[PDB]
Amino acid sequence: KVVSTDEYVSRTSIYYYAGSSRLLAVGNPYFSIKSPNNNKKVLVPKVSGLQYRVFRVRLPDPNKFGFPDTSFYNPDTQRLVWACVGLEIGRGQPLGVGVSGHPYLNKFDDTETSNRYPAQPGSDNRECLSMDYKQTQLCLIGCKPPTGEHWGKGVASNNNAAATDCPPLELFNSIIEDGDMVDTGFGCMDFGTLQANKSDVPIDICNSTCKYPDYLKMASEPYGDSLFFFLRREQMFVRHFFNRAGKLGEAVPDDLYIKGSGNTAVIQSSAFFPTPSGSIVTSESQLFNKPYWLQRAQGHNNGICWGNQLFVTVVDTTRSTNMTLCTEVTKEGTYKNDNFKEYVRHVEEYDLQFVFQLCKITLTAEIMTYIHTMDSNILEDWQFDPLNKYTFWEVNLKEKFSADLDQFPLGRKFLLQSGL
Amino acid sequence: KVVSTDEYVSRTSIYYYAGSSRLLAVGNPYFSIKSPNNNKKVLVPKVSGLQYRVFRVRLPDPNKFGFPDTSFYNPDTQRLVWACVGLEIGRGQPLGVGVSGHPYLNKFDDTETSNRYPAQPGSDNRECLSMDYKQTQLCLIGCKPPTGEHWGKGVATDCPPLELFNSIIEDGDMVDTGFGCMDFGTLQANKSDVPIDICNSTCKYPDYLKMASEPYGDSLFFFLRREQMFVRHFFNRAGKLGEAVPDDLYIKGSGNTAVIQSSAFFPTPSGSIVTSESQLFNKPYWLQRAQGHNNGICWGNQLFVTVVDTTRSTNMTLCTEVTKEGTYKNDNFKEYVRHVEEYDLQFVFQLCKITLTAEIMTYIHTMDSNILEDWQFEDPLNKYTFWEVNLKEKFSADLDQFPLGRKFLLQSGL
Amino acid sequence: KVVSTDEYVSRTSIYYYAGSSRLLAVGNPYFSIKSPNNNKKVLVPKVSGLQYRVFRVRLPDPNKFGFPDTSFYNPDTQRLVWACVGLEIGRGQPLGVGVSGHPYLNKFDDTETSNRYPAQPGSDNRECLSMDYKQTQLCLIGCKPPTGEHWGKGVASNAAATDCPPLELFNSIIEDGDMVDTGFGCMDFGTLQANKSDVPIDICNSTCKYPDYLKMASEPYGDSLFFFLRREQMFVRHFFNRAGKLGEAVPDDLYIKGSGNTAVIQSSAFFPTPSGSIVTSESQLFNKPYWLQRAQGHNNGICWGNQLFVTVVDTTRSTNMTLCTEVTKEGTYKNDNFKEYVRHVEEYDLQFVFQLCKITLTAEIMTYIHTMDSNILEDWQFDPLNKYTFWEVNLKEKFSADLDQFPLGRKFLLQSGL
Amino acid sequence: KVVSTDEYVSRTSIYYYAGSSRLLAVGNPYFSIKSPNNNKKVLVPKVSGLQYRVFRVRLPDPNKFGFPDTSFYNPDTQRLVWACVGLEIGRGQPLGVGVSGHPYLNKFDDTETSNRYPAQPGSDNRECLSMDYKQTQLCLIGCKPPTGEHWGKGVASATDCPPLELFNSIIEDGDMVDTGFGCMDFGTLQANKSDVPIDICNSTCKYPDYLKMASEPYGDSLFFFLRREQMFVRHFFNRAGKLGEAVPDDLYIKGSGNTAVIQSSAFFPTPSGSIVTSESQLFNKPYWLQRAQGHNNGICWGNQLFVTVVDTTRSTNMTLCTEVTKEGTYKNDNFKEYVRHVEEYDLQFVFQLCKITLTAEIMTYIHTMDSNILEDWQFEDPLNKYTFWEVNLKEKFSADLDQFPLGRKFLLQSGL
Ligand SMILES: [Mg+2]
Ligand SMILES: [Mg+2]
Ligand SMILES: [Mg+2]
Ligand SMILES: [Mg+2]
Ligand SMILES: [Mg+2]
Ligand SMILES: [Mg+2]
Ligand SMILES: [Mg+2]
Ligand SMILES: [Mg+2]
Ligand SMILES: [Mg+2]
Ligand SMILES: [Mg+2]
Ligand SMILES: [Mg+2]
Ligand SMILES: [Mg+2]
Ligand SMILES: [Mg+2]
Ligand SMILES: [Mg+2]
Ligand SMILES: [Mg+2]
Ligand SMILES: [Mg+2]
Ligand SMILES: [Mg+2]
Ligand SMILES: [Mg+2]
Ligand SMILES: [Mg+2]
Ligand SMILES: [Mg+2]
Ligand SMILES: [Mg+2]
Ligand SMILES: [Mg+2]
Ligand SMILES: [Mg+2]
Ligand SMILES: [Mg+2]
Repeated sequence: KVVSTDEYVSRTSIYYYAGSSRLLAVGNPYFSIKSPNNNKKVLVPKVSGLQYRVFRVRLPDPNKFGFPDTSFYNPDTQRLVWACVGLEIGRGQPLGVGVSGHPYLNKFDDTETSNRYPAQPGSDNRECLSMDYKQTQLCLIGCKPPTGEHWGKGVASNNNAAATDCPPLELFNSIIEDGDMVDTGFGCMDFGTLQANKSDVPIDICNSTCKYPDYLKMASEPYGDSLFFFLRREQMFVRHFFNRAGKLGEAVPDDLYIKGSGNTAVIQSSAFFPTPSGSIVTSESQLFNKPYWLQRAQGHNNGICWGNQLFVTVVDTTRSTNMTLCTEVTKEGTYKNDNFKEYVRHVEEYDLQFVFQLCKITLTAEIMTYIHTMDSNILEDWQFDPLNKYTFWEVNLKEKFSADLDQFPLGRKFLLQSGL
Repeated sequence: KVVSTDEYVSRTSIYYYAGSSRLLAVGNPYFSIKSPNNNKKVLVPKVSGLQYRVFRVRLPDPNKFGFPDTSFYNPDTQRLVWACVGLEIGRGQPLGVGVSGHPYLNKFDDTETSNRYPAQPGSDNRECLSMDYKQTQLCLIGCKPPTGEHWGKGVATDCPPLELFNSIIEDGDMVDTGFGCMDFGTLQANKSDVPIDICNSTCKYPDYLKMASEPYGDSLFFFLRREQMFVRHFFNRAGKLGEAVPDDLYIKGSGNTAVIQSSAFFPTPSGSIVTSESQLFNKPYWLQRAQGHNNGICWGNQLFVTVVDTTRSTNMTLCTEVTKEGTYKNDNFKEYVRHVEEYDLQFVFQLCKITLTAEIMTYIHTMDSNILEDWQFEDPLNKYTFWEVNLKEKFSADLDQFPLGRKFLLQSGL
Repeated sequence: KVVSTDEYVSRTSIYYYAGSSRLLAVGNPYFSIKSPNNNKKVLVPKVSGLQYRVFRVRLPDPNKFGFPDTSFYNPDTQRLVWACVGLEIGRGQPLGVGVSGHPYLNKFDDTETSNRYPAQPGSDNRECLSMDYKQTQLCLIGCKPPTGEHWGKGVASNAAATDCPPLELFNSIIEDGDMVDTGFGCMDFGTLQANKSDVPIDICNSTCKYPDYLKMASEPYGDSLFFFLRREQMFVRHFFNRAGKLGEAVPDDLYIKGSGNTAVIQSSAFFPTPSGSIVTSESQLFNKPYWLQRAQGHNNGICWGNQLFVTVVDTTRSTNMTLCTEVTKEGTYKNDNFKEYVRHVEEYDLQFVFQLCKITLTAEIMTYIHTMDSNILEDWQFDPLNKYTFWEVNLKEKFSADLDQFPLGRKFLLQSGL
Repeated sequence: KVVSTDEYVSRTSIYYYAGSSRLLAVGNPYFSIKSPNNNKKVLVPKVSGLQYRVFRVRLPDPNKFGFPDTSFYNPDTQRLVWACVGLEIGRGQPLGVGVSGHPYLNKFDDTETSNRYPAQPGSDNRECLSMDYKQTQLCLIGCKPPTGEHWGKGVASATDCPPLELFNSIIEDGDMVDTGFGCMDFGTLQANKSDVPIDICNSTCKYPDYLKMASEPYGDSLFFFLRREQMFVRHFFNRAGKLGEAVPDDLYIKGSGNTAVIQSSAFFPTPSGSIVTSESQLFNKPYWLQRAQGHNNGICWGNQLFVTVVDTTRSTNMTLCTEVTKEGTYKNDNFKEYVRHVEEYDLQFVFQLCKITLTAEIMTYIHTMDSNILEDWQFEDPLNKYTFWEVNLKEKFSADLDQFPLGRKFLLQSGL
């Protein structure tokens, strides 16, 4: 049924470079700040190293592009499309690690070395704690937005009496949007719905959904439009061991321990949870600021940018430093806490660089039938929308294409790579 | 006496792809929840990153498969069998690490830096502690279920006699965690010396030496393994010391130091860091030349894929609000723990034919009398627990339509 | 339209070696000691392993240089320029790690494991703490000084919800003595942290700069980066929070309010301390030759204006030495009888191999060079950098044609087969 | 003078496989439990991951072996000997790390961050502490038992410090490897029995004398060896007891008042071997003994072979607990705690048959090298006083190499 694009897409010797120039995002890493009463107007966006960046790269329609000489194809019988053959994800700002926390984290005891009986809980024993998250680098490239997976609240059958009030778990797929949170060491789950107390994870995810890329689904899709290519590097270890306050929903069964007495009469909560740590960041392990040459994709789509668009998805927690800002409210000769206000800001700097190869397609009755079943919108647009409900970082390159490759960094690299 | 399958199994140019699609397991990482109607029925299974996953992969009988053209062999004199030539173990979910513990762990003192005399008094000094286990990745492939080794109570100091037991590793068996491959249920009577997810369980380690040395090599067509741990903390045990330190190894104390402290030490392990670069999975294995004599031949039209992967052992915190109120109160919330595992098994099989001469029939009959009987020329494994993966209806000849199929075609130049 | 220097710069077989000999800097790692009342009289300079070292390397003008035989070009139509083809940044002193701190660091609570309610009272809870910074090695070489990036206060200008300072990304020339980022970011701490206590004293009144690699790599002519190497690393050693008012409160949808003991919310103004971790010989970028054969940009090592800029950060020798003087000698130890000092030193040895080049100044090439930099033709007869601070390295009298008499020269001859 | 065995040992195309099958040791990692009846009889042996395992592998005498066809040599002028050309040290049990300790360790103060004045020990300040030792993997192969080095007390001969002497000895099965406290006779050099954990405090820890074994003329001790050691300092303590050598006065300014009584500078660290990983394993893989660095290229003179192993990467000690009295609530006195350690080995060999023509020149050469070779050939045993793990392969030699794991690996690797 499905065939490689190499069998019906003809490559030309025409190459073009396109660069986004510097892209900047500046905001609060823990939450967005709204303007009242407009609870829907964002004054300060949420900008965090733990966010997916999903760039929707717009390319100029090659069939309406002003080429100096169009004698390389026949518009009566052929249509043009761009193919991505080179990519470099520029990253500015120094390497660094940010931290996240909760002024009311649901941590009760430290359970690593000393947690003797008896335990005297109360009604509110939450603590103001912070941590450094799991480290993640990844880059996804395709002509279709990426698919994520996360656990959310499912539906339980009301037939039989519930042996547990644990919420039912369902694995959801969804498009990863720009700004979505990556998993941080506590799983890819909807914390807003599955953690009702709002205190079991830090505030930058406690009311969010953390998504993980569904690599298995995207790799098995027939046409392979999601993953032309990808890199990923994750790492974490357990930094600390705590337990939760609150009622233990599922009691330890009686065959797993001998009951205590006296000091040990009242069993402590075995609702354990670890804190993650991403450990060290290093230049040597960087995935970015280096060229990717998309020569042969594992899927059937070998870098063909159908619809004259492209999707670059990035996670990079190796520059997650959060800057401390401090203003002086009242100037005095001696230090007073109440004379200053503390703020936290995070920034992200990208510079997307591309090398595109012009391709032509001879529209025979057989190829037209193939492309129609693959995606009818391809032929319609060639003259031979539903993604607007999602949020992407728009990168318009319609006016950025240049045939002079050697005038740009990645272009020079491609010419040396290809022998041109 | 034993010969390579290459000498009597003839290979064809017929290849088939088969995949299980997404396989999900969801449950409680520490213990199963039983039905209120029948305490022997499991309602929420025990699902842990420290379990063996033993998939029993069922293949369609090629001698009864609906091939469009059968002119490539003669059923009057030959029989067919699949050979596994490629495998990829897909693993979903993010990398991560879970923890396990015990509300009444038998830890007495911390013996790392400061543990002066006299020793604390007590009849129950257990503590509520947790830890992160030794890290293990492994994959085993064969047409016979894997054999594990573990220590149990043997046959008869009052120390229990130790016996090394071999057994089939079943789906859901626990891997060793840093405290050894032993039957903790029978060898630790107090139920408090290891966390609750293994204190009433048996931890098994693969008996690689036994499996590699078997004549026909049905157990290990191929395997990979990566273990790691270090000692995170140093504790000692409460309870009477069964074997006192001999008098020639110390000068006796006196007064405050007269009552010797327990030298029943035990460490807590740690698996350290998990990293993408160390992953054994999500990559193709090409089973070209097995070290044993069975070069990937799936006798009985079945295949066993055994996996341990603790690098995705995250345990999710879930919390329900029993009573909604404007200020926080612990009694208004219930805390739960759940763990998930996501697999996607992908295979490439090669059709093979065997000419059943008097010499080959004799050889095979001695190897496994069931083979010829099932060929027309009660299953002893049904008492064991595996995760059956039924690929009877999943075989396809269009390799290039699937990820592993495309990798195989490039690898082999086809 | 920019073209490679290979297309209009002709290479000769003339090579010269030049070395700076030993370069030493000695001072206080945390601050300069100025004259009691005089501002521009520095008694002890600030010298730290966290400083950029930016060497402005002066070369002899080849058009005025006394070659033993000048019969290799035509002054009527050609001019000469040096090309850098070999470099080794010599580093003395042992590998080591220094620490920096603040006697009044704005650390309130340790938020790693135990930080229960209620919050401690007080108007000044600052503490005397130190830390070891993010580790950085880097070397940049070009004929133009490097460009840095850092965050500073932007236009005042979005005020009803927050009074946070406006942020703007500023580009500037990195000067000798500028501070590299340390784990708290590349920002102007002097203006953006008004309490002067949120970072150690060696950066709290300074601007930390990070090289703007992206800008320097995309400049049309490529004069900034003939070649560069970089190696950064850090992890989070500790977790603290800040004292002072929280400027942007946590939205109410991210938590359930406390009560009684937990009624007054603690500060979520968290901040980590960095650690550069281990330094090792095998990770060194220095004390090894770099052969500048083919640059990534269009300037393939051409030292226009007869100068060269070598920029270095090297925190792997950041040991700060303890010095103690005895004011009064007595038979028993008394703290008041001694004075404690801290000193840091840096030892460099810059080594170069240069290749003489000639340019035939045709009408086409003259037009190209004039558009590139009009000073080139004017200086040939065919300074806006003085407002900046650099470590001046004068090699005008250091050029030698006897390459095999010097370490890097022998390495060059062996490398090229000459 | 000394020449390679390649010059006078003729190689045949006859190969044989032999394996020990599973070898198991089970015991107490800290001490043996002696005769519950009488006499030096061990009921529970000392079995530790920090012990040397020295296997004395006995081969069948090829000059008396039942070869199906003996026309390949002439016993009137030739004798046969085995040469080792392949080995694999099988290791069972999971990777892991054990700990060792002392209920009365001579640790006084923690000297890492806070150790203020004044500080004087009482009469008994010992503590119940444990630690994880330096990590060591090593394997040595030869036809002669390995030589170890260790420090002991020298001759009696401004200080009362015991004289030190470097001793050489044969490493015996069960000997302790160095653990991070050095290769010394702790039994004689630490008279208080509390300065190191109980599993070495009355033992001698030996280190292989690589330099002595590599320089021996004939090279019988080390056909081949691998080693991997590692440790860091986990904690810093000092000792109680009188400091034998006071710090000289020129190295400090005296204290006064509460600092007038100087604290002991008898420091000592605790080691840690750090992480164990599969990727660092030396075992469970074949060694092809193709070209030895010494002159003996794998010739098993006397029809025996010595395989020495240290492997602390499976040093897990198992906890066992018996219930003396069953009750509905937990009580410490109702249970007894035990510690057990196990070791699992599977030694696999490929041997190549060799013949030696006994010319006048070779007989003289072999007689000077070792006269017993010719005597046993007919052309007591001083090693019986030592303790080795005996591995009898006399009945285990097989010519069907492809029926066994290492045989198949050897055939595939050699192109046979
Ligand atoms: Mg296109
Ligand atoms: Mg959801
Ligand atoms: Mg939500
Ligand atoms: Mg599992
Ligand atoms: Mg993955
Ligand atoms: Mg107890
Ligand atoms: Mg058992
Ligand atoms: Mg066994
Ligand atoms: Mg064997
Ligand atoms: Mg078989
Ligand atoms: Mg991994
Ligand atoms: Mg996970
Ligand atoms: Mg897992
Ligand atoms: Mg040096
Ligand atoms: Mg406090
Ligand atoms: Mg910029
Ligand atoms: Mg270094
Ligand atoms: Mg050098
Ligand atoms: Mg330095
Ligand atoms: Mg003095
Ligand atoms: Mg070695
Ligand atoms: Mg091994
Ligand atoms: Mg092996
Ligand atoms: Mg061991």
